[PDB]
Amino acid sequence: TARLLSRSDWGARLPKSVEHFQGPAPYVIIHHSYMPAVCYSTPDCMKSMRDMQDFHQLERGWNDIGYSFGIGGDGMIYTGRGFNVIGAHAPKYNDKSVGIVLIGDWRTELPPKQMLDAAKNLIAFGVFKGYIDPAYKLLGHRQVRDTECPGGRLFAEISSWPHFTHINDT
Ligand SMILES: [Zn+2]
Repeated sequence: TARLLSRSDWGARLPKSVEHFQGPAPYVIIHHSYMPAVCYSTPDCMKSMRDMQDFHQLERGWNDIGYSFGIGGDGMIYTGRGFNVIGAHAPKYNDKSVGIVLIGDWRTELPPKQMLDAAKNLIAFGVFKGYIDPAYKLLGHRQVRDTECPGGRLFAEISSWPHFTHINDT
């Protein structure tokens, strides 16, 4: 069911500037948006992507939306900065990671199946296409920075995914 929607598909503004990194991403880092909240229709999820891009570009002065990709409750994938582009989601990992945001607050609630499947499919495409290292490490934001992101319940879910990696003795 999951489609990869382009920047133009969701009416993205141009990035002010694009910095690349080379070679397949050794890290995949999972986030939740927190705000905006879950979006269930493509129209709402495209607006959610423009809201995050506008917050990051216009209020924070960033080059672009900080995430590599967004996932909606429509079960669609939204291109953010995309593969091999330096992110603004996970300081120290921005130049060697795919930053994937599941739109919504997943502290307590588990994302619906179509969002989890969409995230797993995006990762599989990336490995398939050589954008994600075949030995990639899957992390939650909270493993590399003091944060609740990507929410306790979503963190418990990705802990069950293949390539989920412990990077510290905790
Ligand atoms: Zn995060």
